[PDB]
Amino acid sequence: KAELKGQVKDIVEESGVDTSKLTNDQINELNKINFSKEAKSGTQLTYNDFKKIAKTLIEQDARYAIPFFNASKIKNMPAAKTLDAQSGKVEDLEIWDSWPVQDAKTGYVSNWNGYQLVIGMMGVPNVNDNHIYLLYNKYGDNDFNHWKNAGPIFGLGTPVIQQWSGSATLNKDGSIQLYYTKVDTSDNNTNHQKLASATVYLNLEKDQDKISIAHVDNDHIVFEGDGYHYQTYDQWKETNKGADNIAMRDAHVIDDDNGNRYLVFEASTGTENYQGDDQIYQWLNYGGTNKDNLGDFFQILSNSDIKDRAKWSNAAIGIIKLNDDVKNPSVAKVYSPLISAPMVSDEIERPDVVKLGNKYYLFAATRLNRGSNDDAWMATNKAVGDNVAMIGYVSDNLTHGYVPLNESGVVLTASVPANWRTATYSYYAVPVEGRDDQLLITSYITNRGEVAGKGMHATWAPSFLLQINPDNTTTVLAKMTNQGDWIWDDSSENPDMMGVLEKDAPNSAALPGEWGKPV
Ligand SMILES: OC[C@H]1O[C@@](CO)(OC[C@@]2(O[C@H]3O[C@H](CO)[C@@H](O)[C@H](O)[C@H]3O)O[C@H](CO)[C@@H](O)[C@@H]2O)[C@@H](O)[C@@H]1O
Ligand SMILES: [Ca+2]
Repeated sequence: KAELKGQVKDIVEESGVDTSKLTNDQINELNKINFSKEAKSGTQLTYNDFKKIAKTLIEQDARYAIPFFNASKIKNMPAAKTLDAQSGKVEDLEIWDSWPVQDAKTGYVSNWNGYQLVIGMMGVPNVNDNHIYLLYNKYGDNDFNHWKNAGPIFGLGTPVIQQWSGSATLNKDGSIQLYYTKVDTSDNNTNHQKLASATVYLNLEKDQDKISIAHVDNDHIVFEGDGYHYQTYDQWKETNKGADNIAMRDAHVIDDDNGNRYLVFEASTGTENYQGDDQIYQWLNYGGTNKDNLGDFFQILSNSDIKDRAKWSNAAIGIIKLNDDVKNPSVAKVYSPLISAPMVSDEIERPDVVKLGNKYYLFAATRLNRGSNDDAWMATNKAVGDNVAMIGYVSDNLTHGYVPLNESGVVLTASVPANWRTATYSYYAVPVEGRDDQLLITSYITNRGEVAGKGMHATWAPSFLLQINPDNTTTVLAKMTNQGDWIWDDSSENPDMMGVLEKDAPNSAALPGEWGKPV
């Protein structure tokens, strides 16, 4: 005959719940709730925020929905017909997560000898073939056909050592300082990820408008996690049943006004605020009204899969400061996470920080199906046929204090099914010279692995403008570019790339055979 003890008594009464209708089991569970107010791991994507993001996605609100693309205009990247790192032969690769070489303070796409430079993950569809390649075009050239491939940064290789996403900026001497994810799969095929850096020197043959990779120097591991702020591989190994995600990837370089250099990356929380059964009882993870939190608590407890996911979810967007050894960096300081999602999601990807005026904007991509709340993300699949989103936050300070945009953190939401040609992911905001209140959203279009059909390859999406509002909101704009345009200027807009959600329109968001096809 247990009795409610402490703050939870007040919670139950506030919620209009009849205390005598509670079982002993329910009372015992309620008595385990910890009402501590102390935030342990930065700004949180709470259970309520997640529910709101999913709900907003289902609403397909023009403010946040990814614009429809003209499906008939989407092509595989010509520069993706290229030597493959794992075969040494010319093959038709697909291309996904990509990033421009950009100025570290402003994020502006860098002009290197009249060229723009982009590094991206490419490989053969349905092969474990994860390596990074250098692509280049004349600076400001909007023609997707003009991009060329300088080849894989690290030359030929195998799945034992992979390269996943990062960022890149120029050194004073004209070399590229590349930040990337080195992945070692030698321990029972696990994706053992580490933040790495290398210096890339280029050869330019002016008359052939041809760039090649000349030297790759100083390749080394920068950060693997500290164990307190961020989970280490050894920590992950200790407890993994198969249900725990590994993350130490997607490093985004940014410099502050004083020239200090930071990497903002995807990880998981360490012992500062670790995953586990205890997370279900931390009231601060819920983030709704007390009454809604109470409903959520019982929902998690009553659903075995949700409960399991809640125990393992601890995605974080971390930050470290580097020392001043630009070409051979070491870690100078490890900070608490900027954002974390204990209890809520075990995957938040591709973080991107842009300084606009005197404020820092942090965006990240996520697939809501990696969230703990199955009921919420399953509903997004039912409504739209996909569950992708971009989330966003703003701070007056680079290393802490982030506030969610559009209340919940929602910024972009999926608008077409995941297996359509015009599905997108890996949103990456790029600042726009001469427009300090807008960002150009780049992404890849078509999901990997021929899910949209044989020959339909992941390729660079048409880019679109996002309006940033000083009142901590954002608005998708009806302004779109050619595929693979990283630089918004006065020749960038191409309204022909815009689509409509109509079966038989020439600019349909669906290719023939997709409208009404199973997801
Ligand atoms: O390719 C690595 C690169 O992709 C990112 C997201 O852009 O991680 C994505 C991720 O999932 C992709 O691949 C899985 C197949 O297992 C698929 O289910 C999903 O639809 C894809 O987005 O890639 C790794 C390995 O597959 C997963 O850990 C991760 O979920 C980015 O963070 C990373 O640099
Ligand atoms: Ca986890």
